[PDB]
Amino acid sequence: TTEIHPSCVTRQKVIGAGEFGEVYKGMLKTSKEVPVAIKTLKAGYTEKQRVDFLGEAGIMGQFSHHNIIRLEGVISKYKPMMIITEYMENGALDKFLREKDGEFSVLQLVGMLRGIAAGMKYLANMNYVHRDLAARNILVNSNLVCKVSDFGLSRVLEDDPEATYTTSGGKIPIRWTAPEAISYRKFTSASDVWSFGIVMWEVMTYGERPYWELSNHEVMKAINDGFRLPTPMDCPSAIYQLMMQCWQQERARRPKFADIVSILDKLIRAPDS
Ligand SMILES: CN1CCN(C2CCN(C(=O)Nc3cc(Oc4ccc(NC(=O)C5(C(=O)Nc6ccc(F)cc6)CC5)c(F)c4)ccn3)CC2)CC1
Repeated sequence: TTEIHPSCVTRQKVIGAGEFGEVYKGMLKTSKEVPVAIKTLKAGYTEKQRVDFLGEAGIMGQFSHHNIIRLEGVISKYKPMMIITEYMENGALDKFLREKDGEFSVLQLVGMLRGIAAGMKYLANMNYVHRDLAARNILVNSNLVCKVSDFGLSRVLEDDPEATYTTSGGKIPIRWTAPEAISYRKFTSASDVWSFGIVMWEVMTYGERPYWELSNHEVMKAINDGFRLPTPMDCPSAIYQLMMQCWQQERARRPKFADIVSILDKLIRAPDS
C-alpha cells in the first residue's frame, strides 16, 4: 500500500459511522484533486485491530481492475488512521436498486451483472476467494459501473474482549453461501459463483432480500430439499437459467466466472434474451 501524506487529503462529508469508525467523502491530491472515500479506524483500538485494519488495505491494494474498488492509499503513521479508496457516487448496489425500483432496462441490469462478474473473474484469476459476495458489497459509480468490494460487514467485533468463545474467521452470510461452504467451510471460487447467482437474483428483483420470508434455518432446509429462488417478474429466461446453473449442488458443475462473463457478453450483444 501507498502511504498518503495527510496534507493531500481533505475530509468533506460523513457518509456513515459505526463502532468500527467512520466513512467520509473527501478529496485527494495526487499531483486536479479526485473524490475519494475515506474509512477511518475508530479510537481507540487494539493492535490486532490496527494490524487487521491495515492488513485489509494491503489485501485490497493487491488488485487493479476496472470492476474492483481501487485503493488510493493509507494513512498509518498519523491519527486517525485512514483507508482511502475510489469514490462511488451511487453507493451500495442493493440500496441503489431499491431506490431505482423498476427504472432500468433489462440490458442495463445485465450490464451490471457483467461488471460484477468481470471483477470476480479477476479475483478468481488471482486465487482470491471473496466469501461475502452480495449486492451490499457491490458499489456503483455515477456511470452505473459496478465494482466488487469488501468493507468487512462480516468481520465486525461483537465479541466481548473477555469471552471464552469468540467468532474466528468471520461470520457467514447464510443466504448467500454455497451449501458446501456452510457445511464444510469449503470456500472456493466455485462457492463464490453460487453467491453470484444470489446477486443475480438481487439485481433482477431490484434488491429483494433473498428468502426473505424464511429464518436462517428455514433457508438451509429449503435449499437442501431442493428449493431455489423463484424466477423474478420480467427476468428473461436465459438470465434465470444462468442463475440456476450457479446454484448447482455439485460445485464442479457451476460455471466459472470467465464463462459467466462470456455468456453475459453474448446476451448483451444479441437480445433476445
Ligand atoms: C443515492 N445517493 C445516496 C446518498 N449518497 C451516498 C451513498 C453512499 N455512498 C457511498 O457509500 N460511497 C462510497 C463509500 C465507500 O466506503 C467504503 C470504504 C472502504 C471500503 N472497503 C474497504 O475498506 C476494504 C475492501 O473493500 N477490501 C476489499 C476490496 C475488494 C476485494 F475484492 C476484497 C477486499 C477492506 C479494505 C468499501 F468497500 C467502501 C467507498 C466508495 N464509495 C456514495 C454517496 C449519494 C447517492
